[PDB]
Amino acid sequence: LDKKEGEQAKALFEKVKKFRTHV
Amino acid sequence: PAYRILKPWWDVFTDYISIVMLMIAVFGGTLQVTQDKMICLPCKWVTKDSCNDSPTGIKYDLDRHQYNYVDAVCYENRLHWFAKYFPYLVLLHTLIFLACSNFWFKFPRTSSKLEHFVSILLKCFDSPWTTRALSERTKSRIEQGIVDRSETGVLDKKEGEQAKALFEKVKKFRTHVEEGDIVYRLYMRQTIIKVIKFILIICYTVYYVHNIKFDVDCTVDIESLTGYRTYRCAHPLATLFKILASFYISLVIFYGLICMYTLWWMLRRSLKKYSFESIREESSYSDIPDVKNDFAFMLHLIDQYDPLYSKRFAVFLSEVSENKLRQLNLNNEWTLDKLRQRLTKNAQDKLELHLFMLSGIPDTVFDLVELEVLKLELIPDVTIPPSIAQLTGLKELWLYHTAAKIEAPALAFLRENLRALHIKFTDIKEIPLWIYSLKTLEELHLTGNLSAENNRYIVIDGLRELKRLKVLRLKSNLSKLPQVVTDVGVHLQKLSINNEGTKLIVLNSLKKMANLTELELIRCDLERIPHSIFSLHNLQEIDLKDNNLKTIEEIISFQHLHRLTCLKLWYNHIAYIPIQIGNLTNLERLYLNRNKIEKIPTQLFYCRKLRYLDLSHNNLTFLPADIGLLQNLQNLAITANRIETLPPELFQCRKLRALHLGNNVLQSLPSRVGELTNLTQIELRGNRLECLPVELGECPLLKRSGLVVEEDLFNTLPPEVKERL
Amino acid sequence: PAYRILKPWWDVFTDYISIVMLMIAVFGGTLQVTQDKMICLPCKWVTKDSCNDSPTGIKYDLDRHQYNYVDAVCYENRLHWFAKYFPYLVLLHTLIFLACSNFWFKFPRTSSKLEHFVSILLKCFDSPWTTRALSLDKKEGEQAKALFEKVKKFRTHVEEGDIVYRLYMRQTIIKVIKFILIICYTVYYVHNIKFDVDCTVDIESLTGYRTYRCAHPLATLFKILASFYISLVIFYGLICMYTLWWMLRRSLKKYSFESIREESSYSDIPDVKNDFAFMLHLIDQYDPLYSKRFAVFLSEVSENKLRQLNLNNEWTLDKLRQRLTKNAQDKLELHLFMLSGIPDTVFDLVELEVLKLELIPDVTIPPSIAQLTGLKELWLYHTAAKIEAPALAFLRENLRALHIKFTDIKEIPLWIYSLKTLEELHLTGNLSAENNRYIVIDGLRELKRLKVLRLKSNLSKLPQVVTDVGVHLQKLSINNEGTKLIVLNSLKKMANLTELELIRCDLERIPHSIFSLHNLQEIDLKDNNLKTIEEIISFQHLHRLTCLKLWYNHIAYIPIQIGNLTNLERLYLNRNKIEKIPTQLFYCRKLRYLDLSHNNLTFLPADIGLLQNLQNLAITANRIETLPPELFQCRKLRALHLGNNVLQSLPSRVGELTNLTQIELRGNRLECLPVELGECPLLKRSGLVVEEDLFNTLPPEVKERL
Repeated sequence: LDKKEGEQAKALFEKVKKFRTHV
Repeated sequence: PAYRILKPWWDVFTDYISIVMLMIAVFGGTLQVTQDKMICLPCKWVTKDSCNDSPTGIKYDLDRHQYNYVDAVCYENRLHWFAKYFPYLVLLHTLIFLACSNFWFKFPRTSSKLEHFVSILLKCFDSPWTTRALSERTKSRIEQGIVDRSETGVLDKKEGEQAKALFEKVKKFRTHVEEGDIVYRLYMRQTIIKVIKFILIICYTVYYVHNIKFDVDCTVDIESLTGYRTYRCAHPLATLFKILASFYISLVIFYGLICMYTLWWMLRRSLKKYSFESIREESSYSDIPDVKNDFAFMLHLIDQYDPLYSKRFAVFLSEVSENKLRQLNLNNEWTLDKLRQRLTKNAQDKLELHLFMLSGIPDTVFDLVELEVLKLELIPDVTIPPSIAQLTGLKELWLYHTAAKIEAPALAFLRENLRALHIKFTDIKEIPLWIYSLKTLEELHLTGNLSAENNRYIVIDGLRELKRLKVLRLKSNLSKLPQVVTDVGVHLQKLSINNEGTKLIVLNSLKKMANLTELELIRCDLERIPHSIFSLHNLQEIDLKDNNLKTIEEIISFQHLHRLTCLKLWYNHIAYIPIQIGNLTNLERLYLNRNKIEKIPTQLFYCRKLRYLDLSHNNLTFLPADIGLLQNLQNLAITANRIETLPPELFQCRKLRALHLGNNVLQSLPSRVGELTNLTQIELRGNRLECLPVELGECPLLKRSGLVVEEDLFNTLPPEVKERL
Repeated sequence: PAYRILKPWWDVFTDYISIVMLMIAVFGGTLQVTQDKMICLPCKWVTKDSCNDSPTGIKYDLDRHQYNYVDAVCYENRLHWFAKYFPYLVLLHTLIFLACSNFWFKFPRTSSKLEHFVSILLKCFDSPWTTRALSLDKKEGEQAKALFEKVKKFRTHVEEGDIVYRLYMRQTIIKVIKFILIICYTVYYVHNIKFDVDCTVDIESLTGYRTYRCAHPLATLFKILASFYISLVIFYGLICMYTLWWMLRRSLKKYSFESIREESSYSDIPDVKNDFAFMLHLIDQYDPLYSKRFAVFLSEVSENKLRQLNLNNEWTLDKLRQRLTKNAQDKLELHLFMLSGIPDTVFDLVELEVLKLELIPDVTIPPSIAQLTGLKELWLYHTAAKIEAPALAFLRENLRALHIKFTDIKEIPLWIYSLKTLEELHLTGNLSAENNRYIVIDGLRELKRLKVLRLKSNLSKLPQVVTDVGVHLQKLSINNEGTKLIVLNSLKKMANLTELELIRCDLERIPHSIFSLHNLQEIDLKDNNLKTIEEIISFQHLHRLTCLKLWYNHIAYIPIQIGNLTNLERLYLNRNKIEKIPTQLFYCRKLRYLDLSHNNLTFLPADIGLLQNLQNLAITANRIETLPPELFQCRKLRALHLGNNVLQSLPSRVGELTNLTQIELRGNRLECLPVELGECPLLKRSGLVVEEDLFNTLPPEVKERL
């Protein structure tokens, strides 16, 4: 992950969960 | 930027309606200019009017040219003016609706506030801090929720700085926008004028439809020029213009209905008042502001564009969010390199660190595994995050008027540590009910003023279970000491009361404890020494100072005790020493300072193991030859007493390491004291010595550190003491 | 961009009106080209009253083609002059008004001022420095500084301009002129727009009829367009007149920041009187916020703070402490050698008794000295002297010594007489007779308290301010140039003089006004042109001389009057090429320190053995043969410095003293060295400079033992 894909994927996961919850 | 502030029933429909209205104006206009012919023709059967009341043809016998003239006259001098200028009318109305809907747009007095607002709008769905913020018996002792929710993550000085800048900007931009209501006023004015023009347009245009006709009876006065008086005349475009007028009227009605909705909306609910109530209802953040002006109004307008905006903005504009941000920013800067700047030590060192200027508790401080002492001064919201587990030792913690909110789940750590705890307090209840939960606390310092009632409640519930309490210091008025003190008192080794408001009987405490291996009464308003103090068989130390104590006559029964070893009597009014003190020989310390002592009988010499004596600021003017017997004397002050030149017995001793002479009469120090060789310091001040002895060369420890002199000449020794230095 | 310099009640309206006016020209133009027909037709009635009134048809036997001719003629040389060219009158004036509006843009000598003006305002507006200035990470300093330099150069350039202001006025004026004229013409010529007109052109020879009646088909549209046009123009004119009102009832050639200055952190703003002021008013009209951000940015007070912050962010307390050293009379010596100013962090060093400043411009030392406790000594050298801090009491409680160095005359401040607690002063500098007299009066005349005074200068003559102040003088020193040895009335006035030093001064002979100074107790005469010691005979009759240094001179001869002295604790006979020493030095048995070096002695007398208290003895570079046994007939001889002499070996007996702390043996050509020397407890490689081990027994033993 080169210690950055973790952050990137995690941010996307949080956004997806909030988006999904809203939709 | 209009797109992000696009209004559902204000901009959306209006723009498409306006486009259609313009299109119909253009279509009609083009036709009106070139397709309008108005074909007229004369008629013969004229009775009253209309040329009626009647195959080869007629043969009117008129010139093709003159017919065009007739057409022009009938067109100009007849009715249906509405039809003649219908597309111009439409164009005007269309332009009015278009223009009135866009005054604010591109107009500096309004666009300025919109630009500030929009700048914020474009940051709420950006600056990742926002999305981090959006991620969300008891007895005030439980906070593991916040411990795990923060995930101990960082902002890496990026989200930190971005969010900080946005906090400065949201506060400033709001302060600017919040000053008035121009944006609000314009939208209300615009909404109302749209409705006004709508009503007028419909009334005007539905009435003048009776003007659009298949034909007209043309009765213009031109027969003297063209022969016929009455003409019948056709207007082909009239069919189409009835249709166009109808379509335009319907279009305006649609516009009107929507405009009524928007006017309806702006009146049914207050728009300036606006707060994120829905956020505190759903979210963990109850910290919701409410202002009534253009800022709130503009937020309210976009609330109906997307609720997501409101969620982002609301969590950002919060002091909860800012406080979390600040703690994270603290960690970003206040790292090990900064902590090291303050890693000092004073005495019984234990590697201290005191955090005074911080607005909260850093987490980085618990990376200082090497420290044993942490001092917190005036820091709010102290939870002590449960990441103290990486520390090994923690021998002392100072809660120096900080916060009672210690609720982190790390009592197990603290219960294996904290031999000492210091609590400074100005209030009554900022002292947490945390202390008794610690079991390994041996030493407790309580400083601040509590009433007898407060002493009883705070001590009974906050402290009573400290079975290992050995040292207790109470800097409080203590008009009564709660029974907790006497109960811990039977295991308690040291009890110290140090306050000006102390006025009480402590005899019961002294009797119950019967131990108190160290006893202190400092600034207590005492004149009388409680007689039960002599039941403390293991007293081993007693400090009676800054009292109204004016007598030592009472210390008669000290021999009831064993191993006293120390008696401090400084800053009192004991102006006289009796002959009871000579029966106290099991003493290794005696201090008589500023007590205005006029005389001391030769009694001190009996305590041949005294070794340390302070005789100062007394109107004594005398040194007995006790000094010639106490040959283990290492430290003695003879100052501020106007003693004459020191008697030779001064040097008939062995060490007298600290020779403090001053504010007396001494033309010359007996030179023979220099042969003790154990002098480490000589103070010769305010005594008017003429010269200094030249026999001090015998003592190797009078290098130029211990030579506290006024002259520093009349000698040959200066280079020796300088080289030794 | 241009938007932010557009005028709120001027330009948006001008553009919208210009657009609509052009629309009218376009509509009317097209209309005029294809719809104007002038249907005219003859009449048979009384032509004296234009065919008045005093069913089949009239017939009028004319051909259709012939009628086109009639219409054309009636159109060409009859009525409707205004209507015929109405859309062109509209187009022409509309274009003029529009061109006038945009005249100041894209103009040869306005664009450059405007472009720089806008760029600067935007940079000031969005600069974090402006925000901080409202009350740097080492980069905002550079950014703000660059903007400040650009602003100063921009302002200087614009300062000489009067173009933007004047062109705008000319433009406003011409719009008003054209406005008045267009109304006069457009409003007046409307009586020519008629539907029905009378055509009486003389074409009878071609048509038979002379009088024709005629219908202008667009009379109504031109009346409508003209009325709508006039109203557009009047509105336009209201703004044009407003502009002159605004431009004439407000100076606008000048701009003040008073309404901002009393709200913000700055006070140092000049009254702008040029095109910059005019441009400032225009942005003030758009949005005052830009006037404020600019004003906050442009401030000398702000520049001072910016620079001060740069110093504070570099010269932090750790940076200062790390570089804080001590060399002699320690007192925490902190040196700041290349700073652009003085950081505030230096005043949090409460314990910093010594501060040394050099090469620092504009030093002012803001009064935050109260934060400090000890400031016992201050060195101000080759810096600046603008310290006017209203805090003499703090300074007086401290600054026992001041060391101040100068390169010119006027650089010297007068903070000396104001500190009457001063004990010690050191002055170096460029002097002259009058320049020194004037400054020394102003500087030292009131310091009765002064005890120590040293001057490094080309003085050439001793001032009497010093001799008068000197009545309380403990220590006096002067060097690097000869002065008239004014001793006859100087030493007598000073009279205490317990330490005198004369270095590199043109002294060939010793003055004799020092001979009666029994309280001298210390005297150092070195690097002088003095080549003798003949004067020192009765000089030594004074008790307690305790020190006589005659080194670095040309005194190759020592007399035996030297035996007159019994009280001496230091004697230096260094680099004088002396060829002999008499046994007359021992008389001072308290001597303890004797320097015999760089002479041409070649031998030593039996004087050493008479000084049992000789502790420090230097015998170097004198070509002295094997040292006489008196060398070790003493009790201390802590320092035995031998070198550049001739010694085959040390006598073993000197090593039996055991009080030797160091023996220097360099350049003496020793063949060997005895073992007794290694027995001495303090010669264990303690400074024992030797060329070789010299066949000794315990050199590795003493090396390990140390």
